[PDB]
This record gives sequence, structure tokens and C-alpha cells, in this order.
Amino acid sequence: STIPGSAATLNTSITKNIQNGNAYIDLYDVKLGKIDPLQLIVLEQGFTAKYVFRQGTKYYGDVSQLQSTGRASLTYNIFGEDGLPHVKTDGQIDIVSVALTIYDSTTLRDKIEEVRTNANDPKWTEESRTEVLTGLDTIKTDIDNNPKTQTDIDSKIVEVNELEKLLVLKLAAALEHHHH
Repeated sequence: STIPGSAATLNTSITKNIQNGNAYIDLYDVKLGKIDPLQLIVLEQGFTAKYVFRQGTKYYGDVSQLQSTGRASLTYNIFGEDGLPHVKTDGQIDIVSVALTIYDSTTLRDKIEEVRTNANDPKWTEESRTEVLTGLDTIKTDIDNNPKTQTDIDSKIVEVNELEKLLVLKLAAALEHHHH
């Protein structure tokens, strides 16, 4: 919840990015400039924070530099008004470390739009179109609102491919409706 003596606390109300006290960032959102890591914490008056990501063998000071998915860390270094690190009551430097999952819904989102476009072709029965769009809407709502791992993203791509196979041609339906 809040590290004893720390001037910062994780903003758990930002449920797209914070779950179970862990952070998640979707590179899709990053490329749209939608993610400001500073908005994920609440700071006491008189203190500032600078974030630093560690991923692989590199530190990154700008969220826009994240380019690979996987596990990483997100740290907020906390500074007093003099620009120096805050030292807490307990004699330790004030830093807030958060486990980070980086994922990318970009290909899933493209896939979803491709199936949507396909499904909207009037050659498909309305009943199959509707079932397919319903499944796509469920997935899209989920990724819009809820953080995922890349494994989960990849599994949803498979679900989307499978949904697309539910489309039925009006031609096929008209010939099933025939009687000899």
C-alpha cells in the first residue's frame, strides 16, 4: 500500500495499468502517447518523482523507449525540493519499486479490425456476422479496460482467428435450407 516513510504511493485507481499492486503497460497505448508513468503515483506536497524502467541490460528514462514486451521493472525515485533524493525516517533512500509487465495489443487490435471488416461483408449471413461481432466486442472491451500479459494477448489472437471461422455464407445457408 504505502512504504513506511515514503512520499509516494501507487495510484491503484488506474486499473488499466495497476493490478494487485503491479504495473502493466501496453505498447499500443505508448505509441499513441497515452501513458504517463508519473500519473500512476500520488506524491506528497514538496516532493517530485522521476521514473526509471529497467529491462534487459538497459535503463530507460522515457516510456516511449520501451519497444520489447516481457517482464521489467518500474521505479520512482523521489526527490525533495533541493533536487536530492528524499531519505526516509528509517534512513533509507525513498524509491518505489513496482513489478512491471509490458505487452503489446497492436497485432490483436489489427486482427480484430480485419475480422470486423470481413464480417461486415453482406455475403455473410446476418446471424453469423452478429455472433462474430459479439465475440470481437467482448475481446475489445476486455483489452481496452484490463491489463494483460503477452501470453494472454497471443491467446486472444487465436480466439479471434477462431471467431472468424464462424462466418457462414448466405450462399451456403440458402442451400442448407433446400429440400429434395
